[PDB]
Amino acid sequence: MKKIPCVMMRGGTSRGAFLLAEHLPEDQTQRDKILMAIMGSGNDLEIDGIGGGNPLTSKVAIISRSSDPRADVDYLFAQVIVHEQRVDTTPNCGNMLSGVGAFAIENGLIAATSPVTRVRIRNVNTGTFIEADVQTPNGVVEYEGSARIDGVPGTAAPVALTFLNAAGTKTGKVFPTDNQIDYFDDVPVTCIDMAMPVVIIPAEYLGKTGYELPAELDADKALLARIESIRLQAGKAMGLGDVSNMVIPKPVLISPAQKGGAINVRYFMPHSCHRALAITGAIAISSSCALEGTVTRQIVPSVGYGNINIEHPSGALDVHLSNEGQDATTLRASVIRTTRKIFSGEVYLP
Amino acid sequence: MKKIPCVMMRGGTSRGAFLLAEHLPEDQTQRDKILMAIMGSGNDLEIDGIGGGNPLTSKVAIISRSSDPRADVDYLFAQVIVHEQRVDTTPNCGNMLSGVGAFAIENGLIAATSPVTRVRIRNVNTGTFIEADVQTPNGVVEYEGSARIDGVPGTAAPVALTFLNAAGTKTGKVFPTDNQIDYFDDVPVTCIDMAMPVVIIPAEYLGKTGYELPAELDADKALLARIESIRLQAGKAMGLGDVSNMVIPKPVLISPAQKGGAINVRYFMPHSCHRALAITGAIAISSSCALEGTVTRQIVPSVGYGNINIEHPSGALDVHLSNEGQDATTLRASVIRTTRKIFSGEVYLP
Repeated sequence: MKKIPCVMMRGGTSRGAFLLAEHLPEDQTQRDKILMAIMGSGNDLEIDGIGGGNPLTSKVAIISRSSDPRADVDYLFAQVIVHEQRVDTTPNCGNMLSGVGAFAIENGLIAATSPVTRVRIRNVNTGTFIEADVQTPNGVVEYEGSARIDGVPGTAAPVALTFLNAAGTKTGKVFPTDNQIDYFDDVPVTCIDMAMPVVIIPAEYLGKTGYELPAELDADKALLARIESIRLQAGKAMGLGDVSNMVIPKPVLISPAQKGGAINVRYFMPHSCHRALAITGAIAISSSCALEGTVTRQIVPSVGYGNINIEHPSGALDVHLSNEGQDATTLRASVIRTTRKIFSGEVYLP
Repeated sequence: MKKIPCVMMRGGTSRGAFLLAEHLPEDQTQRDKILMAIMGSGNDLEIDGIGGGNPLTSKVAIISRSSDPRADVDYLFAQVIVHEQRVDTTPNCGNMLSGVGAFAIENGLIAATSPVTRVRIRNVNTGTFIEADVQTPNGVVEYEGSARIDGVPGTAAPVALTFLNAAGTKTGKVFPTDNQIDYFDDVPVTCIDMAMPVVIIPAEYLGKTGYELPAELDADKALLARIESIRLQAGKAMGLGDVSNMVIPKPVLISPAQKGGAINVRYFMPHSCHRALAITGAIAISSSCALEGTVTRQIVPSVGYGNINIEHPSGALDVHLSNEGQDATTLRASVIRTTRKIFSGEVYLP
């Protein structure tokens, strides 16, 4: 293959290639080689591709009509490594998800309504179903707007992303250990599975304020050891086992908010500190703020339901919670993002 | 309670009250008493209520915002018995389902789009999820149209009903016996669980043409005995047991179509012959026409995917099938119905 139709979009705080699955081979090895060639994997600047030389700008979304009768379109995410020729398809990138709905409408994968078009998205990586609400005045995708998000200059049209089956994405229970609060190494933590299995740890119980820079937290090797002792222990307790080379659970250091939000967090990828915050992690953290009996209730003031602002090293993120039922299994989370179509045309492969 | 807001609607070939769950008590006994008083249960003509004295015109739909994050509205169906004061909430009435989406839009349970509004419906009776596509030009529900269905004079606006999780509604497998064809009493049958657990039996193997009137089939007590022998045997084989007092599986006698359709059926409920055909039964039968290896392939010509016309004692019903996957678990079925709002106001209780 020497050329392929391609669309570059900014999805939230990320950017990358949006492709139709029609235009890719079924063989996983050949498909991954094409993705590396599109983004320019293997060079620090990705000088020979369309990638920006940074993980945030070296992503791929593969879109198609859904194989599942409950969804409209299928969404497969791929992380194209920058420094080396590798492809990773493990996580669900919530920011690239912001572009899926608009891309599906512009490419005729679903009929548009007015003034908004609902798009049912199934993330192939995780099996998670997300509804996207796209601004479509007169049936035409609108990118201009007055919505604003951290990390992106200016304003764009808002896209609403509502997670439909976040409860027990990897376990099947909101609290896999059957306890709202557990104890590991004399540290009160909370094990919760909402869009992402995480173990919530108060930063102060590990001798940290929780406001340190991600680089400073990565340098404290004694802290990273104390975090791993809890992560390995929490994973086994959450119905998993020997998570030593799995990327779950995600340890999250929490502390009170400093800029008026509900909570401040430090998200670990497992082993390094996230420079911002994963959307799935934001779902899990905001959920613990609303559910009764979690360790979060001992750290930050009660929030109830509504807008829950999560602070992270590089800004803040609003998560809207809602629950029409009684159990935590019906807790519904939504996030506002923005997206923009940047480049539409043909990408050529070396 | 002496009065309650109420809306009478025709849903497909049925008619009854559409109520908001807000206006009913939580106690099941008091709620059922109110439903009987609305319909006039206990009189052959339902002379003291709004019911028509016939099961088709003595139904209730209780609508509310969904407790499930995957749906927009919840739909609870109730059958109000005519000749005695009883309420039955077992089945999922697909015809009354035709009115749920338009009722939810008119009562502000979901915002309207244009020219169509998608409504995600969860049937509380069965846990089945259905999408309704309502004609809403300029955001206003439209009941006028050119669509036509058997049993209802004139034409009205079409409403599309797409079943989202019909596979294994009671079992969890499309073929609970792990066989496309089973044998009971030397009769080749097919056990399938699609929107409804049914056992598909060729009419000719029981000495019947399959075109007899429902009354003639009910009079043949020797036939009803042979059908029960296969039903009790099929229920135990499909992972159930002693279905002697259960209403599932529903046995279906099949024979070739006579008026140009794909197949002719006699739907047993499970003892008496249905005068028409249940929508859920239509999903199951049409599915067996498309799935390879079923006993239906030995009775009627192949149909493939698309429009599958099912003939029944009082007309025919079109089922649209579709599958973007490989397995029978991703088989998607949709049906066109019509609905109309008849009476909006207040109902008074004796």
